[PDB]
Amino acid sequence: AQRVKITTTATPGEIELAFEDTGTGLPVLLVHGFPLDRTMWKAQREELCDEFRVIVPDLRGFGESQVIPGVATMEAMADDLAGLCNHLGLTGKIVLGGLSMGGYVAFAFARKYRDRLAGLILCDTRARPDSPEAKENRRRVAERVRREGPGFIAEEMIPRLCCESTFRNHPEVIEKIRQMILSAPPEGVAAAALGMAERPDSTDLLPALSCPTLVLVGQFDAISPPEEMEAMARTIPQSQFVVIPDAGHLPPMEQPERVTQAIREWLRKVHTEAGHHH
Ligand SMILES: [Cl-]
Ligand SMILES: [Cl-]
Repeated sequence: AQRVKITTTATPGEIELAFEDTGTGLPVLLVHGFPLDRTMWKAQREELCDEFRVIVPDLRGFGESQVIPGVATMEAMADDLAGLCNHLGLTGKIVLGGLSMGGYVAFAFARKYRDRLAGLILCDTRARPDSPEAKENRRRVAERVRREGPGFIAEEMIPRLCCESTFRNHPEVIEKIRQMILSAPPEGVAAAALGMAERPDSTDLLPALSCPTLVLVGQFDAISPPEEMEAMARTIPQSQFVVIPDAGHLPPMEQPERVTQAIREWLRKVHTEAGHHH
């Protein structure tokens, strides 16, 4: 892995990001969910790097990246991604993928950096903003995690993050996810919770998208259910919708091979070298 100070248009202007960068050629950036880290995309990074250059950062406040206290807006996280791509000399187009909060970041990136997208991968996410109660629950989480740490978040979220088959067949996956949550920096968790609460409604952004989009959801996702994600996909032009069987909210971890294959086959169609040159 790498750790670099990048220049970002968001406050505070410079931030240290930890990231993986594996493979050569056409760039695919994968953005983790809340309150996880870059390791949730490990299988896809390790497999897709035979064909693509896969960049997987820890977002501000997560994993090994710098923690910026206050509010970490989705826009700021997108600005950081643009700054990372700038640092790396990836100033043309990328494919940007995100899961859950990472999807929110992807929408913020599409708003501001549309000409930098060859494609979007939206996993287990939604375009609507938080409802008022959901916003308040963000704030409650933020205020508590600063003091108590994320154990209470793991307790609440783990049963909702993965399907029954994952608990049975892959207890090691459950434990990896649990350790991601338990290790998440408290002030980073708080800042991102507050940022999610104030994110805009991206519903109307979707019909205005101008790149191919893959929408992926676990069959048993309890947080962003497949029915809702299918409806979201029907608002996005040039979309492909895939349900991953026997996965909940975290298909990349729960059904890694199925996710890798879905992404690989779509990338082959959408993210070509001639498209990069011209
Ligand atoms: Cl957003
Ligand atoms: Cl909500």
